[PDB]
Amino acid sequence: SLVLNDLLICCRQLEHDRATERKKEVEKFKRLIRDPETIKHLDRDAVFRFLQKYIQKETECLRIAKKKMQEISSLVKYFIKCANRRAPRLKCQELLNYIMDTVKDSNILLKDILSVRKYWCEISQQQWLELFSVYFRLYLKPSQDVHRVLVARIIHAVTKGCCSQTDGLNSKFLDFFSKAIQCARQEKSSSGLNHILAALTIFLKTLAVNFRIRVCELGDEILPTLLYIWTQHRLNDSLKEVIIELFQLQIYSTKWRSILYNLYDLLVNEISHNIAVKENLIELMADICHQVFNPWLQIATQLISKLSPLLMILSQLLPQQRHGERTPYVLRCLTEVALCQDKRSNLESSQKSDLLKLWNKIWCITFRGISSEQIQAENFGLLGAIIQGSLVEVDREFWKLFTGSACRPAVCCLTLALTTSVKMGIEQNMCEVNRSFSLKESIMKWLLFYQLEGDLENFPHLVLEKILVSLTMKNCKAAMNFFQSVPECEHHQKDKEELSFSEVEELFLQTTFDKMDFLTFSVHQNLKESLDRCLLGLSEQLLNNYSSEITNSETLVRCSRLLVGVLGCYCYMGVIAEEEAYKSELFQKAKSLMQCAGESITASFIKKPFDRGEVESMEDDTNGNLMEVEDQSSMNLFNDYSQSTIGAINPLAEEYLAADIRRKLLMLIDSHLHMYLMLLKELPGEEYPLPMEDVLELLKPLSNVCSLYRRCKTILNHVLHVVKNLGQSNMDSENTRDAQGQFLTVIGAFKYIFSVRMALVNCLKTLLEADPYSKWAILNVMGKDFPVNEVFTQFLADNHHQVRMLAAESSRLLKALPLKLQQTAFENAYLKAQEGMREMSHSAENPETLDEIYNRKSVLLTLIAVVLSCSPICEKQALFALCVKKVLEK
Repeated sequence: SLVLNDLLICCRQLEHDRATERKKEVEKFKRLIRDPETIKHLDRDAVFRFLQKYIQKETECLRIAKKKMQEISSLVKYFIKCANRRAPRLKCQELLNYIMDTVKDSNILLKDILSVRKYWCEISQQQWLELFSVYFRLYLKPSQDVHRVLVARIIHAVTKGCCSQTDGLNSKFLDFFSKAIQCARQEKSSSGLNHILAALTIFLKTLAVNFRIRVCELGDEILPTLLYIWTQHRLNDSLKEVIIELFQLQIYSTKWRSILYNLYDLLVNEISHNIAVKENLIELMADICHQVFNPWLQIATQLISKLSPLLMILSQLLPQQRHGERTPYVLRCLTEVALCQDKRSNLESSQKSDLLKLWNKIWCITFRGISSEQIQAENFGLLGAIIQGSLVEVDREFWKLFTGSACRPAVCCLTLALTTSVKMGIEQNMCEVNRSFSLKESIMKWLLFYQLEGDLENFPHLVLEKILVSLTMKNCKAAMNFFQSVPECEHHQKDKEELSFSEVEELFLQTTFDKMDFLTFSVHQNLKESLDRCLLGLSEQLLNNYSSEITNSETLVRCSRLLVGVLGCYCYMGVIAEEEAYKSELFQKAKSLMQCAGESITASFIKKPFDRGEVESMEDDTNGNLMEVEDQSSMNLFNDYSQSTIGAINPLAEEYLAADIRRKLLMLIDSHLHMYLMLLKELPGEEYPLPMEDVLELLKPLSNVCSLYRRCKTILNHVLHVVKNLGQSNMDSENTRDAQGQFLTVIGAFKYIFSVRMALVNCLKTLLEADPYSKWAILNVMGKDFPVNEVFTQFLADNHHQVRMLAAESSRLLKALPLKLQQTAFENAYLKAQEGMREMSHSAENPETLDEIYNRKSVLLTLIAVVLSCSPICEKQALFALCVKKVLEK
């Protein structure tokens, strides 16, 4: 039974150490390429034979090659050929042989790509060691310009931050290496990943431990412009960390930050003095506005005052800057913008050069500054000039809407009614109907002209504009019959399955009658208007179900456009639920079910780091139309919950398989209720086979919330929920994210999993200290939202235990402060919502723990906004007397 294969392999390996490595090694390589019952026995008794191809082979190559660099290349090729089987994971070999053949154990620096690609199943299963990830930084710290090794180190850091939730030396060695590599080195685009690594490792890191060498690195990065990726990453890390730090300091190394901001603004002005260039200029203007926002506005206006593709970019960046920086002044600084852009539209260029000026003006006027008449008259004159210029070609898609939103001038009624030549027409209609229903409906023929002109777009986003177009009649029904007969006639004329105007365009006008008659049964009399749309939509469904051919994007688009349901009670959704469910009950349900059954029957750094992580979102583009049809069918079933039994067969088909079933599992997790135990049981088999290192726990939270909202009958559901929560409660290591769903699913309060019987007390108490700060305290209100007589004392004891656990704990003091004072303040604010506050004891304990020195008066005043002035301080007088508190209580 092939019992001599292992002996032959061992003999060939022993004969190829140093004596006869010319032929025995070739024989071993040929035997490994043949692999007769090798991959099947490696997972059960070929483990030693598979380990000898990485350990014994390396020990033989190091002795044979103890100049002549061909031996290392041959060994690397043999290792790649042995590892290309992809059947096993080789978790034990990936820690020894990879660490021995990597840069850090005279070197060739050739196995870096192999070690980076071999982390498909090794880094996604078990990364507890993470020794190579830390050694890669020290290996790349030298003058060895290896962009591949740098990318591998970045990928290893990302894996350690995602699946391991750890770092090294508090991100100090990486910063010290980047500071020396930014001075004089090569591969700047590969070395610029230090900013991304620090941003990913920002957990439990204050602003003082991140902005220390930030300006020192930015000063050296601003001088070089060879690699734009490193500069972009540095700017992103800056705008993510230093901007937030400056905002917090202004709301509560300032000179270095100001100098860096001034240098960035100077470089931005120099660069300003293409689409990518326009985006860079917009980002630079946003950064300059953020820097000016803690005579800065006047300086910025003078710089802007001192080319249509550049004027348009500047105008777009000005509104973006005014949005990013609140509290805009309406003074001469902003007035100089309108004064300059009043006569901007001089040439025939319709590239929106003059546009966005009225947008920024109306935004500032409605937001803040002053109700000055001069600025209003200037904006009105600019809007009139733009309407006379008639930039309907390109810029009026946003400029006209922004000018109409400035007041709701009215001379554009003819242009809005004749807008058949839809980001412009729908916006103009919404701006004209923004005042009232029949405000701009003075012309009785304007509504008919608009209804006749709207037949040119059928615009998938204009489905909501049907109610705004039908509201202009104001209980008149003048051109309602004409508008209803024009769409039916157009659908009867243009009726094709493989040509344009597919089911999406046919159903885009089906919900228009429900938003006119059913919204303002009511519209159940005109059943022919819905039957025609159903017959037009059922033509491309039954034909595509039996086709199963390539280029099926039309069916996918139709299913994505028809998946707009209600799933609740509202006005626009309440009127559209009839067309979503009653219009198509069983005409296409059976065809969709058959198509789904048939489909079920028959950059790249994320893919290499985790196969499960890749299959989660970016597996492949195959079966995209199938996934879209499945999602549309699930949404239709959820909205309906005739032909309600179609959804029952979909569950047994989706839970039949299973690495390619992740899409079906995620589609089914988003969805009678008592018999839904199959969906919960299928999640356990997937969680048992997964290494819990991917981001599937975030998608599992939706299914957990659905099961908690749904739940003898619920015993199996509770058991499945406990089994799913155990995978993160029993381990409680290297996840750093699964504590968000468990704390949120504690709604409805009544061995290892016995304490989780609808309590979630121990998990919420343990997820406070040994977790990210200011993360678990947001859900503290769910524990005492609706209390009872005994539940009040229970929540008080829980808060006391939490305070006692938080009081038990360089940057350690700054890290414990947001975990001991901010958490206590959040708990007190949550307990002081309705009753059972008991904030006097917390305020007394904060003074003994030096927690009141963090400006607690501001937090108390912010939390007492719903009460009178000093209401808590006046009410705590009866409780402060109960406090070794002769002078400490004062």
